[PDB]
Amino acid sequence: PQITLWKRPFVTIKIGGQLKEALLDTGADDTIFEEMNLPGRWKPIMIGGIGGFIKVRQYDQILIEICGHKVIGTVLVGPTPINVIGRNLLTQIGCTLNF
Amino acid sequence: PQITLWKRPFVTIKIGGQLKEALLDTGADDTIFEEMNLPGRWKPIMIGGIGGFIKVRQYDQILIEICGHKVIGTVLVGPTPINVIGRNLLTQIGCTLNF
Ligand SMILES: CC(C)CN(C[C@@H](O)[C@H](Cc1ccccc1)NC(=O)O[C@H]1CO[C@H]2OCC[C@H]21)S(=O)(=O)c1ccc(N)cc1
Repeated sequence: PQITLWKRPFVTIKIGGQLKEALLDTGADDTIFEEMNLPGRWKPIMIGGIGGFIKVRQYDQILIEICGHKVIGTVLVGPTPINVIGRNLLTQIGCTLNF
Repeated sequence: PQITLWKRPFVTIKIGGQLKEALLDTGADDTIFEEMNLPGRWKPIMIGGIGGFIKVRQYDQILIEICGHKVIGTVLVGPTPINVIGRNLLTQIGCTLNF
């Protein structure tokens, strides 16, 4: 699909058997989700943003179904105010900016 | 142009007679720039992101030439780690996400 930007570009996603909405974020290097139940081991990391830094749990090789598109990549879980799909996964669905 | 997301989508922009690079950020509602010399009045406000909030100077009806496209809108100036072009201006150049 082609998505305009008059509203926040939210999409429906399936991850860890759970349904969630996430923001298509070209400004996000990596994908991050609010606190959620994901299986397996994880590594502590910290990411940086406009307001400073947050500590998040890094999960690798996580399956996401983005608007009916399956992708596998790194998914961070932590205190983000909003779920964000980062470029690490946007590339896998062939997402592009156009103007 | 069509922009893939294997690299940070930076574009060159001219604002207040100054040359700068800014990140096409679909996850950014509004445009914000690092500290810079901008003319006119401004209103103090605070915006929020990952890791928290920052206090920024809000300027309205500011002219930006984004990759050869002229636009006029609100531009925030403050301690962002990166210059970001927000949806408030992306819409005016007709920018869209595609996959
Ligand atoms: C610091 C920038 C590179 C912005 N980033 C993505 C961006 O889309 C965030 C994503 C975002 C969105 C909502 C809340 C927090 C973060 N938006 C943002 O901070 O912009 C602010 C200016 O416009 C306002 O609109 C809301 C946020 C404000 S980021 O959140 O910090 C980020 C950084 C690293 C990763 N791996 C993932 C995300």
